[PDB]
Order: sequence, then structure tokens, then C-alpha cells
Amino acid sequence: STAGKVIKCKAAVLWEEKKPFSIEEVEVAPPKAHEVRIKMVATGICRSDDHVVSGTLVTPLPVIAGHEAAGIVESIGEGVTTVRPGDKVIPLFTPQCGKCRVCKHPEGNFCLKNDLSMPRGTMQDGTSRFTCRGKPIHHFLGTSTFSQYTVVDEISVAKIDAASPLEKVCLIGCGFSTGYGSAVKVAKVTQGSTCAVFGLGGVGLSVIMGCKAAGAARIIGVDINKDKFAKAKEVGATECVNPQDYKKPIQEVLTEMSNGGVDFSFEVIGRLDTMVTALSCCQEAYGVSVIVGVPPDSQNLSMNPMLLLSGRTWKGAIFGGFKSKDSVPKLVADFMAKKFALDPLITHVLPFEKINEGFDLLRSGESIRTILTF
Amino acid sequence: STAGKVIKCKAAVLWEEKKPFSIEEVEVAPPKAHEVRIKMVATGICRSDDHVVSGTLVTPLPVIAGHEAAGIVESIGEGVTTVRPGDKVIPLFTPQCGKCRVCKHPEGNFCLKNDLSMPRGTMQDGTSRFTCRGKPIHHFLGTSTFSQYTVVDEISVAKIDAASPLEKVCLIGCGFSTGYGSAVKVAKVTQGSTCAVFGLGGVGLSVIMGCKAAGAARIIGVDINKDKFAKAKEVGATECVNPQDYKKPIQEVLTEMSNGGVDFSFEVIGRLDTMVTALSCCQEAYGVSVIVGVPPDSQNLSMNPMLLLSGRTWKGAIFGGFKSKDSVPKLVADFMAKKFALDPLITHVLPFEKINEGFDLLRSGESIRTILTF
Ligand SMILES: NC(=O)c1ccc[n+]([C@@H]2O[C@H](COP(=O)([O-])OP(=O)(O)OC[C@H]3O[C@@H](n4cnc5c(N)ncnc54)[C@H](O)[C@@H]3O)[C@@H](O)[C@H]2O)c1
Ligand SMILES: NC(=O)c1ccc[n+]([C@@H]2O[C@H](COP(=O)([O-])OP(=O)(O)OC[C@H]3O[C@@H](n4cnc5c(N)ncnc54)[C@H](O)[C@@H]3O)[C@@H](O)[C@H]2O)c1
Repeated sequence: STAGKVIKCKAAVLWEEKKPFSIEEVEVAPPKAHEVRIKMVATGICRSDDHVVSGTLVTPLPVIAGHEAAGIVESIGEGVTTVRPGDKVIPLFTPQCGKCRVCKHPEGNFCLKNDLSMPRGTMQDGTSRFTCRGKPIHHFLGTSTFSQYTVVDEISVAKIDAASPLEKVCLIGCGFSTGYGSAVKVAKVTQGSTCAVFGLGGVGLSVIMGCKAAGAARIIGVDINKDKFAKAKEVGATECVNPQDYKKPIQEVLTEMSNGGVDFSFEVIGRLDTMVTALSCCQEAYGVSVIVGVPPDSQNLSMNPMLLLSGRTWKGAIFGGFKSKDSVPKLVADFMAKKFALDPLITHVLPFEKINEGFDLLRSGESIRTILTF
Repeated sequence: STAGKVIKCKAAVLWEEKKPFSIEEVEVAPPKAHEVRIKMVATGICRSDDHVVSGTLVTPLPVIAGHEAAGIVESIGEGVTTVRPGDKVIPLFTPQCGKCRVCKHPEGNFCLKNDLSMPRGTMQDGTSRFTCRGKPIHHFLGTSTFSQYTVVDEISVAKIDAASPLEKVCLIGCGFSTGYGSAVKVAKVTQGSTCAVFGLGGVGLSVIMGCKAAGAARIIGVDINKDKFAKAKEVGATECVNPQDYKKPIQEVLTEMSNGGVDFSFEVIGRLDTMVTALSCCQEAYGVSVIVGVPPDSQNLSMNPMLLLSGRTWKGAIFGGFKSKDSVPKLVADFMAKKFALDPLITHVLPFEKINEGFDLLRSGESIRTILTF
């Protein structure tokens, strides 16, 4: 038994930007009141974890990154009521405290307890559960899933089906739910509509799944890597375009293709210029454009407000608009009943020890999701 | 008798930017097929008319401006079926052709036959019905209401109640409908919400009327001219703030006052900086901001897309989102049935000959709407 004791285990520590992860021993403290210690089973490699390495997404270093994962509860702190030792669980990078104005709002999901807007890299109490080489190490979004064991606040974990396959449902912790919800919840795509999806990685493929589920007649995938097109078509794209093949800006191309602009567009990359292009390719009077990609830290975009004055709607969202703790168990149940597929997103499987190879695969263009197993 | 003949009458011509209007004789051609010639009875002075004078809003010069008006049909061209000589009518600066993809959409109103996006200053057939001192003169938004007589395309006129008071219902042609619709149709303000309204002229006052009719609990008016506050409170504002009274940026003040951000905000001025402030002051996870003011020609705003990623919605609209020809007669009928008031908007009534005095009243801060009577 390890309950009440420090655990020594392996983790992937990031000591410096623009360097490989270091796989080495860390010390993981036992959970305090209203905290949960989790044995990790599987974790996905998402572009947002890479953004921590590149300095795109700023959070304090040194850090244990990872936010898309699933595992098994090892122990619970005083007062925990919503999970027990042995339960299967998904960590929630967006918490659901249930008590703030956002949690109480029908449409709100970006709980005020989040660590994303002004990242601190701690537990809710302002302290760390991790030591490495005798030094404190920061958490990431209250999750820190690149470790054999992590500690999370109770508002940042959801219990899931005991029969769930953790090497697949790890993707419900971020990329699948984000893209799917961006289409069906945030945009509210309509039957018979025309959609344009910018970026065909794991998150953009999940947006396509949601647009198909909503009954779109046309789903136009957009990527500068034409090797992404075959899988985009398998999951529902009706056509794909590469901006580098055209002499005109792709907003003009897409306006022509859609006979005056698309109904719904999605930016699923993280670039200023494609956020403005995606806006402008939606129909000027009634179009909707959703920003999903994470922008470069502290950088502003330039746009003409006449794009909005004619009637366009521009919005963004975290985690597909889903209230996290309510939604994750229901999404897992839907997956168990075959309402959506996760296999199309999983291109590579590696042991956790080969994390750096998994990041190489993402950076080269060759992977969608690599799943790491502990 | 004038039917079929050229009419010589008085108009206010703008020969070049940054000059007073010239009140002098013009010649008005008879209506061609599918056109309507109107005897003007009353026209309002809107800030958009002033933006033509200042070069804020680019349209071809020389021009007959004016777009917020009411009059009586003098004659009709071949093929007109929707109005007849003697009818009371309002000019529609946004047409409703009924045949384009925007008119057929349930939520679109910015008809593709409009002359706002790329102004040419003519009738639909690409020609002008006006001459002055032997020179052709441009039309403005297919209306040109600063003239004793104008000619409009059939898609740019609506028939209204024969008993309506034209000196009041002229405001349904632009400023009332726009502000009121921006609240009740575009934002869809909810019962119990907190709203912030930037700019307390005729259009912003009409936004306040709409927020109050929608049941908002709190309506915060924002203006640098404190003389605007008393009337804003009479029509529904619960509090007013002047940015110049505060050491901190007003987005921070309004976030504090609303215990974390407002539900709905409206930019009703036309400035890049207040568009970004208005978006920022709405709650980051579920807030909605609507741009109503007309921006400076060709200028781009700068903003951080993280304002949208957290969950805000940003939109704009023309004419309050109302389909123009369907809506204008219904709004007149609703005024006749006492469903809303127009008198709070009207501070001055002058003969048409005093047009320049009316614009100097607007520019000095001393008026809301001046109504000019022919
Ligand atoms: N809003 C949220 O809650 C949330 C959650 C998930 C991920 N993210 C963000 O979503 C984005 C996508 O994540 P992912 O894991 O799918 O990433 P990814 O890198 O696998 O996919 C991005 C795709 O964009 C393409 N691309 C790059 N530059 C392009 C350009 N100029 N034009 C067109 N295509 C271009 C790439 O070739 C790639 O296929 C990232 O920015 C990530 O940080 C946001
Ligand atoms: N979208 C549409 O269809 C539509 C229709 C109506 C008019 N317009 C636009 O709406 C806007 C308002 O028109 P109006 O006739 O009510 O104008 P107005 O000038 O009477 O009112 C604008 C108000 O803004 C205030 N103001 C100016 N600068 C400010 C600042 N920096 N901060 C705070 N307050 C400030 C003024 O003191 C004034 O009371 C104009 O830009 C006009 O062109 C748009």
C-alpha cells in the first residue's frame, strides 16, 4: 500500500524551452483534503503540449506537462466524495467547481478556477505536489499527465465507466471533445450547411466528425500539408484545398467555391492570419466563425471591423464549450455505445519512455495522435 | 401636375467634403420601370450623414445625402406593384429584393443589392435621377432624402399606415430600428441581465429602450458628454459613467461594477478603441458584444484573440438585423399601438432650410435627433 506515503516514480520533466523532455525520477506527495492521486494509464500528445516547449503557450518552468489522459485512482484525500480508489478517471484541464458565476450559467464552461488565463502552475492551494532532484516542479493546467502518478484537485477529475478502454478514451480529455463540441455546441452547425475547417490534425478531424454528425452537406478541409487530406475525407470532408496551390488568397477561393461565403468556419491551427482568413470566408451577413487554435502568447491580430458590421458572428471556446465534469462521463458512455469513433485519430502507439520520439512524429507532420502507455 | 415630367425642386447638395450643405434648385427625373418618386415630408439628421461630410464614410461626391425619412408617393414607374400614388412610405437604406441568398435566409438582412459595402451612388441600373447646375449628382444608399423629391428603386421603399405621423415615424427608417433591433434581435438581451451601452445619441438611446423592453436588470450608459446622462436615465439607464472621470481604463471599471463582466455590451459610437473596450468589458466565458457604430474608412483595429478563445461572442449588424421591407411597416404599426415611444429621441424640430443649423446642433453635442420638415 502507498496510501498516505510519498511515491517515487518516473515523469517527463521540461527544464527549459526548446529542449527534449527529461525522463527521470520525481517524488509525488500524497493528496491533501479534496485532492486525488492517480496512477496514469495512457496520455495523448496534443499540439498544446508542444506549445509549452516552443513558448507559444506560456506557463511557469520547470514543469510536468500533459493534459489529455486517463488513469486509475490510487488514493483520495480527506473529504473527497465523487471518486474512490480503483475508479477509472479522466483529469479535467478545465475545472468545474460548480459554485462560480460561469458554472451556474447555462452556456458557460470556462470555470473561474482555471489555470489557463494567467498560468501559476500549482494546485488550487498555490502549492506543488512534485519534487525532482530536490527542487520544486510546476503543475500544468491542474493536470500534469506526463507522469506515472499525478495529484489533481477534485474539481479537476471525472469518474468514467469501469469498462472503458483507457488507451482510446484518453482523447475525450482534450482533442476529440474540443473539436466535436466546437461544431455541435459552440457553432451549432445546421443540417444542409456548408462548413470550412482550417487545420486537419486531431482537433480539426474531430470538428469534421461533429459537422458530419450535425448533417452538413459540404465540409471543406483546409491544410498546407496535403498528406492530411486522405484521413479528412475518411471522417467526412467532401473536398480538401491546400492554400499553397492557389494564386489568390484562400478566403477568396472559399467564397467562390461556396457561391458567396460559407455558413460555418473553424480556425483549428493557432495562427493570427488564419483566424482573420477563417472569419472573412464566412458569409458576410449570416456567417459564423469559431476560433479553436491557441494563439502565440501576448500577440494581437489586425482586422477590419466592417467584417463584423455586415452581420458576421465571431466566437471562440475552450474544450468545445463543454462543462467538463458533467460532460466527460456522458461522452465516454456515448463512445461505449458507438455514437462516435476514436480509432481514426490514433496513428501511432509508443511506450511513455519514447515520449521524445512521439513529439518528433508530431513536429514532422507524420502523426495525428500518438498515444503513450505507462 | 408632375407625373411623367422632370420636377425642379429644392435640395441640400454636398459638393465636396468638409463644407456646409448647399440649398439650391435640382432637377429630378421621372421614375423608370420599377422605380418610385417620393415627395419628402420629414427627415432626421443622423451621425452617418455627418460621416459623409467628414470623410469617415466614403461615398461618391457630389451627392444628395439623407437616409432616415418619411414621405408620400408622387408617381410610380412601369411594373411597380407594392406602392401607389398618395401612399405614405419610408425609404429603405438597406434594400429587401426577396430573391438573393441573404433575403431567403431566416437570420440575414444585409441584402446583396445594398450600396453600402462598395458604394457607387446610383440607382440599381447604374444611373442617376438628379442634376444640379447641369451636372449629374450621386444618390446615397439608394435613398437621398435631403431633397423635396427623390426617386428610389421599388426594393428600397415600404408602404406604411396612412394615419401615421411622418414627423415622428421618420426615425423608424434608421436610428430607432437600428438601436432597438441591435438589443432585441441581434444580441437577444435576456431578462435579469446586465448591459453596457457605449454612446448615448439617438441610436444608443434606442439600444437602451430595447434592453429595457427585453427585461434587463441593469443598463450602464457610457459617454464622454455628461449632458447625455439625464435622458439616458429617463429611457431606462440605471447608472451612467464618463471614462474621463476615471484614472483606470473604463473596461476595468465596468468589469468591477458588474462583479466580473457584463452579459451584453454595445458599441454605438464608431471608434476602433471603444469597439475593443466594449468587447473586453463583457464576461470572458459567456459575454456578447455587438458593434453598431460605423468605423473610420479603411482602418483596422488591433485585439488579442484570447478575448474570444475564453468564450466571448462578437458580432455586428446593419439596421438592427431587421429585414427592411418586412419589418418597417410592422414597426410603424407597433408605434401606433403604443408599444414604444419616439418623442424621447426628438430634441429639435426645424424647417428643411435650416439643415446646416441642424448639423451644427449635432456636432456641438446639444441635440439627439433634429427632425427637418419640408
Ligand atoms: N480551444 C481549446 O480548448 C483547445 C483544445 C485543443 C487544442 N487546442 C489547439 O488547437 C490547435 C490544433 O491542435 P492539434 O493537436 O490538432 O494540432 P496539429 O498540429 O496536429 O494540427 C494543426 C494542423 O494545421 C496545419 N497548418 C499549419 N499551418 C497552417 C497554415 N498556415 N494553413 C493551413 N493549415 C496549417 C498543420 O499542417 C496541421 O495539420 C492547436 O493550436 C492547439 O493548441 C485548443
Ligand atoms: N449599423 C447601422 O446600421 C447604423 C445605423 C445608425 C447609425 N450608425 C452609426 O451609429 C453611430 C451612432 O449614431 P448616432 O446618430 O447615435 O450618433 P451621435 O453622435 O448622436 O451619438 C454618439 C455618442 O457617442 C459619444 N462619444 C463620442 N466619442 C466617444 C468616446 N470616445 N467615448 C465615449 N462616448 C463617445 C458622443 O458624445 C455621442 O453622444 C454612428 O457611428 C453612426 O454612423 C449605424
